[PDB]
Amino acid sequence: TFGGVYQECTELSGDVLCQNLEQKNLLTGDFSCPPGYSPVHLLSQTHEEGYSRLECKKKCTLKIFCKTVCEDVFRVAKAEFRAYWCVAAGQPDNSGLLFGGVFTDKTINPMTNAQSCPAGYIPLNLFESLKVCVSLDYELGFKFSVPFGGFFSCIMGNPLVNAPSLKKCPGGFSQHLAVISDGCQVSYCVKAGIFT
Repeated sequence: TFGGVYQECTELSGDVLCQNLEQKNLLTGDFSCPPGYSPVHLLSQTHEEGYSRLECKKKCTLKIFCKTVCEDVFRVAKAEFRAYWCVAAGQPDNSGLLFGGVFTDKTINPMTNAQSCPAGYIPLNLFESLKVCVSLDYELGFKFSVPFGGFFSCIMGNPLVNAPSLKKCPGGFSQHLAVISDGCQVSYCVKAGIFT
């Protein structure tokens, strides 16, 4: 079962960037997993954004000679985001989240053949631009849902494959690339054959 995703954020350059990066877990209201689920660290990265401002300053040589020089000063704003997903550490079986596919600002969600979530699904923000479609209404949301077999990234394996984590999809699941974040692959597992 799939327990949701979350993404923490930390400001390392005294700025304001986390507003877009952090994402709380639906089921807990916090950056944590529900009871019976364990966090699986997908990725840790530093998001950088260039901010250039022009500044003029008065410089005086000996106090009698006043000269105003105008330089634009370039600065970089940095914040670290840490993206995790929640996996069933044990086994309440009637819990978790339904999976309705993922997409980015540049890719499409094959479930809808558009950059959107299925009807009645919530997009959860992950990384810089990834969206994970999730529903909690089983009887209404199940119609648009596909079985989910886990995530794995270039730095963390998929704990659902059956010791360390292996970057593979389990059983009858196939791997599909979710996003490339700063040169690191992040893919997900769904049922084999569903996508065409």
